[PDB]
Amino acid sequence: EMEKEFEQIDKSGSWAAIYQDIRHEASDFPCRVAKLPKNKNRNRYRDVSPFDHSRIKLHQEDNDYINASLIKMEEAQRSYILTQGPLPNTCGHFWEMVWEQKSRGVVMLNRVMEKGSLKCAQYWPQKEEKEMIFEDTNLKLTLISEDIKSYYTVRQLELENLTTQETREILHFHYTTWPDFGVPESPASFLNFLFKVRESGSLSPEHGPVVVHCSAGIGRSGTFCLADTCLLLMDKRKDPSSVDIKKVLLEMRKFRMGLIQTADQLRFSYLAVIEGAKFIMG
Repeated sequence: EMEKEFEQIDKSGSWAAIYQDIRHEASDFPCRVAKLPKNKNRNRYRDVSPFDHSRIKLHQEDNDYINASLIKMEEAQRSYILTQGPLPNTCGHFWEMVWEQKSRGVVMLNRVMEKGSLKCAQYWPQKEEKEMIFEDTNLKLTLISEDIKSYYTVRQLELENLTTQETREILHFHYTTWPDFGVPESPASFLNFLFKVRESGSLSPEHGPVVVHCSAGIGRSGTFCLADTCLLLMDKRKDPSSVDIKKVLLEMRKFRMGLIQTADQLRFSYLAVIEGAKFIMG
């Protein structure tokens, strides 16, 4: 069982050891497009790049680059686009991707400012009467409504393709209580947040892949995607106890590097799955 394994690891404080084995086994693929000089300003971190084989391509003849990866979980029947928190100059690209990929939901796992510095650009409008226009990608974004709760905020946004005048409703799920350091004390709120995203249909097949991001779009974002898939798999399989989180994570790392940045995040993922399994079933 998973929970049984969990307790073993704590007993012997092997979290760092286990997490390191995952890192050593993790896939490695080229990221040539990401490294081209013309894309230097499109990357937030020099050590966080999308693999060429699974990168999202913007539908423009000029430069189709954006630091984002498509994570396709064949068995779970679920896909996610993991991306970095957009930059002052890639906000238009960010929404171009949301539009072209036909996404329904945007999942944000960080705050614009953390530990005193900017961890992501203010890419969405904060006031209904102050809409945003991205001239480079000819997109218009309008805050339609907002619902602030204790642990997260859900925003209703309208994205318009000014070229065609077509519009779409985009749901912004913003987890606002992730601690500055470490991980959450309890996976409880994180899990409710996840179910709230599910309940909205943003993760369902009738829509394009949900767009998930934090700062680098690999640590916290990894936690979200890993938890969701594992839980989903425990629902499909005849034998739910066969879901191996370390295996699932390795499968995900074939599509984007460094998903799950610390042993604390790994342990936290186990917690969320184990805890999420008890409510989802018991």
